[PDB]
Amino acid sequence: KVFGRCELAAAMKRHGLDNYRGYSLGNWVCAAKFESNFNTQATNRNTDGSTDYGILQINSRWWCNDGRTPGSRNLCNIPCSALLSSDITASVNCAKKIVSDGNGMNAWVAWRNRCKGTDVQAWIRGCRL
Ligand code: NA
Ligand SMILES: [Os+3]
Repeated sequence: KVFGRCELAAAMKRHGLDNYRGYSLGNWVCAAKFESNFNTQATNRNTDGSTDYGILQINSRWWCNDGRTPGSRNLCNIPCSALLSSDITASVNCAKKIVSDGNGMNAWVAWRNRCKGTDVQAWIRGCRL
């Protein structure tokens, strides 16, 4: 599923990401834009042999099991395929554990490089939320 920008803002808000660990909704929408282009099916291989999965590009090194990432953890206790559903529930629940782990949203390289320090609330402007 390729979400609309405001469609994703509404789904992320419904799941309680707005101001989760102090991160306003625009931070999460900006992260999803630059991680996955709002595409729940997005998959991208990392240099270390792990892969990033779904709308928020959650990594198999720590968070999910994809059956091909040796010596990795599965701290969200899920198959990585669960992160590719049109339903973002599993991605959001796992993202709440990630952002609570001490790194905040620095866990997402695209957020650090393309959202952090910017007018992130632009990503929710025009939306009925
Ligand atoms: Na893993
Ligand atoms: Os708000």
